[PDB]
Amino acid sequence: GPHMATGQDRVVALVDMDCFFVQVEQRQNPHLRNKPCAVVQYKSWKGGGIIAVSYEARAFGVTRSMWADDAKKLCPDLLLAQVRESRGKANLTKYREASVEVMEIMSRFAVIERASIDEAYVDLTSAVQERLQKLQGQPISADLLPSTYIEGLPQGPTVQKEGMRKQGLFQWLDSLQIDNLTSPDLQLTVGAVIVEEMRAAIERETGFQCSAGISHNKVLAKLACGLNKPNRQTLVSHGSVPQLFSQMPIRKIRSLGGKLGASVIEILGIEYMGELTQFTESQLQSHFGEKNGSWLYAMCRGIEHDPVKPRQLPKTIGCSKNFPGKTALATREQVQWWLLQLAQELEERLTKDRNDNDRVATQLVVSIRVQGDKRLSSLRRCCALTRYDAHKMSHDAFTVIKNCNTSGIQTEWSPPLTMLFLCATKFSAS
DNA sequence: ATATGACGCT
DNA sequence: AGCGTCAT
Ligand SMILES: Nc1nc2c(ncn2[C@H]2C[C@H](O)[C@@H](COP(=O)(O)NP(=O)(O)OP(=O)(O)O)O2)c(=O)[nH]1
Ligand SMILES: [Mg+2]
Ligand SMILES: [Mg+2]
Repeated sequence: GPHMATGQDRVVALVDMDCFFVQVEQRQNPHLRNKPCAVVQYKSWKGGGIIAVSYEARAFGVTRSMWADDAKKLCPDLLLAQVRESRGKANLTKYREASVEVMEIMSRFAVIERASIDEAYVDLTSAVQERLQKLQGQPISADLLPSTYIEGLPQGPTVQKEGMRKQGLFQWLDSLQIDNLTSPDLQLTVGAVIVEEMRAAIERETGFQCSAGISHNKVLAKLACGLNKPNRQTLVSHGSVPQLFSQMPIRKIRSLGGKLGASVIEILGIEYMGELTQFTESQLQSHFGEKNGSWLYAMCRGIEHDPVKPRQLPKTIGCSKNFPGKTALATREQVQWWLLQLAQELEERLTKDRNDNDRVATQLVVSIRVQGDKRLSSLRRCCALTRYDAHKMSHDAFTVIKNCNTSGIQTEWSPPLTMLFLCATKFSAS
């Protein structure tokens, strides 16, 4: 009752760019705008693999991971942009730089946690508090929320999408209690107003559109964001959670899309997030461990406490290439040469990072995958990163992995390598 | 033949 | 330290 925490203490948003790599390419090449478009890596094998898809192209059934040749069967007029290739590998610099454009704008509004190349969490609790004082108990006009959906509304006693959106927003705003500066629903609403402003700034200053979720924690904000993509934002209130979760597959919640979510489903014999409320915290901990059990118990009630970490920069800087099928590296010369290529890209990115961000990496992690191994990494080894020198880094990387070669012959490498991955880590201020 | 980032477990 | 998980 009076002592039961409701997880309504924060206002958290998740902003995620719409078909991000596609928009980067469309901004650069106007011919690609408002068309079925995708971004692909490489070209020779089946036209290249698709990693981003415009919403026009999604309507034809084009998806991530599809070969471009196959996508063209679904969508004959599909337009394609190719990721830059440098030193024989994909070079994502253009998208990293576009990412920085967007992150720097978001950082004007609040503390952000960079969560991927195209999304950040925003802790809006403080910004909301101050905007509420500036408000002076003034009601919030629907005009301040022109792209916002209120999840779960409208309800009770129109046939077009925008009509529905407005009806729900009207019901929400009509019920809002603006006299109470501590109403979590009011706080979320003000959060949504700020996120409209943030999203307008991003679009004005970069040309890129994005979607957002506004809720009380990161998991609900992320879930909310996806509900009305593209170019819209969604408010998920604490009160919306029971109905929302009552038919929400467990795998849709962040961190439950993998083996843990599958075991929840299998062990408990349930399908939906809301069904978790029926178990005690101890029961959940008995099946999934102390940490996961506590997290699940709280999360199925809409409660989560993971903070928005003050971190706009990546923690590691890495370079990797897969060598699939018959391209697997099978000679020592092959292995040293590709380590050199990776290390040259890494050197350029590290030197740039040191100039921009006043820090230096101090450890180099070398990861490989061997043919026949379905794991991401077959083996990781580390060494000291003392110099931003590509020849030294590649030589050192070879030194720490050369043991893995089970070949009796000098020139040969076995088992053949299906991935090389260099990652610079353990940054120190510089 | 579906680049590379954060983080947990031991 | 090195491996496993989840993710975009
Ligand atoms: N090299 C590479 N890039 C990838 C991969 N997966 C995603 N990207 C790149 C490509 C993505 O454009 C970008 C952002 O990932 P999302 O936010 O999950 N998808 P998007 O923004 O495209 O569409 P929307 O959010 O509207 O659903 O990350 C991959 O597996 N490999
Ligand atoms: Mg996106
Ligand atoms: Mg994303």
